Amino acid sequence: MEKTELIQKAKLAEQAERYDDMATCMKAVTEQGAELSNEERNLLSVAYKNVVGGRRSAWRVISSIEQKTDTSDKKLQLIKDYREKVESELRSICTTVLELLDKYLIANATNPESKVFYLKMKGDYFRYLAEVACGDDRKQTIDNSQGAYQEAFDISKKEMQPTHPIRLGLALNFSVFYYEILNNPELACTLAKTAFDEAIAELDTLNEDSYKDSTLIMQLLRDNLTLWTS
Amino acid sequence: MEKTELIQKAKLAEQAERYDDMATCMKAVTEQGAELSNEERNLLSVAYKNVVGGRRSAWRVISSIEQKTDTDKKLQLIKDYREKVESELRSICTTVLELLDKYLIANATNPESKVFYLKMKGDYFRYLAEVACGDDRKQTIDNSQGAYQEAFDISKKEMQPTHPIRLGLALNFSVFYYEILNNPELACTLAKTAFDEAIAELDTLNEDSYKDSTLIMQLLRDNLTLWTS
Repeated sequence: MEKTELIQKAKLAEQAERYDDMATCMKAVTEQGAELSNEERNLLSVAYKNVVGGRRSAWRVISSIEQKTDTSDKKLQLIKDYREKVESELRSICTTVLELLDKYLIANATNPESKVFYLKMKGDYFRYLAEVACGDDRKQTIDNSQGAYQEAFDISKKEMQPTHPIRLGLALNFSVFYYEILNNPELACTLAKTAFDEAIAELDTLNEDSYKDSTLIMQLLRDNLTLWTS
Repeated sequence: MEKTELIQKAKLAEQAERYDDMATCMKAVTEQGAELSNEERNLLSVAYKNVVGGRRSAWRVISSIEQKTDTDKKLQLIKDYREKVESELRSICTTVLELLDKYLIANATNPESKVFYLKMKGDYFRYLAEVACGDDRKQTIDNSQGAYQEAFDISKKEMQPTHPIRLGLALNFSVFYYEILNNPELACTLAKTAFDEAIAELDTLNEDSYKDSTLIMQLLRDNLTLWTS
């Protein structure tokens, strides 16, 4: 299908909350080779965040039901196998997105604004794999996640205003990576707090068009600061 | 797998809110041929209710965008997406109706089981009626009404007015009259009569169905106020 209709179908599937179709539409747009605008980038990220989000919540539920009430019995082996099924779907979604980023998006990225956004997604979906991995490849997925975050973080400080929602969003997920994956809560708080204060100090760079997108992510940073401090 | 592991897995999928996995497990339990207990029967209902609900809500959004947003090819893509959701909607209802008329209703012995399963049959024929059209529509509407009427006659004779299965049937039967038959007066009397008959015998209500009967009677009141104003 033409790109224009694929975008029309993607926004249609987002209204109907059929996110699997929305991801398939944005995966089809990406694989055609044309660069993605800011709207199309957000459609792709929102589509796959919902797809992998349903698997992450299900994995959390099953893992908690596994450990709690984990008195060893034949009922436990079925819980483990059902967890592995969700892990397999979760790994398949993360593998698909990372192949899109490495083959099409990050490769054909033009402006540094697109490069920061795509490198943030790469750090996001390696982070999701790190939540579900063990042993050697967990150490590898963590380094893959941190490497993409760090390069995006260094480019955003050089090329983006601190109030830019992509730089703010990257700092939000980079701090979550420190708190949940690295188990370094103090560094996670400083990373989120530094971005929040630098954005507050440049609040005048926002305007009637950009105020809402930035201040909501700044509120998300503050919500994690309160949570990780309480 | 045996039924024991299927019920266990179906409750895991329910906790994980993976209702497609939950529906296949209860479908596997049903097609083993044995009569479902009250717990398993409600697991089957909750599973397919969520499976069909996602397509029913998605169908409503696509249909409204098609209505309020009418310009060419931009409109054809919308309807082609609507019929795709319609195909899934029809596939789900057909599976539920075949489970009913091959196993569930087949092994239905007591009135409570018949009223429960005949209500499901009317519900999923109604979900088809919301989407069907033409000569295929009149038969689905009749099949829906035919299932509701038999369950309505059995429940009125064999069930207490405060029983949640009898009250839930009257809730959906009245909804059938309002939204499918376009008859609000009969829909109101349907819901009002079942509500008043439940008020008149509140001392017959045991505390077990307190939670269900109180909610369903509130649901009857919500439709009554909405349909009168």
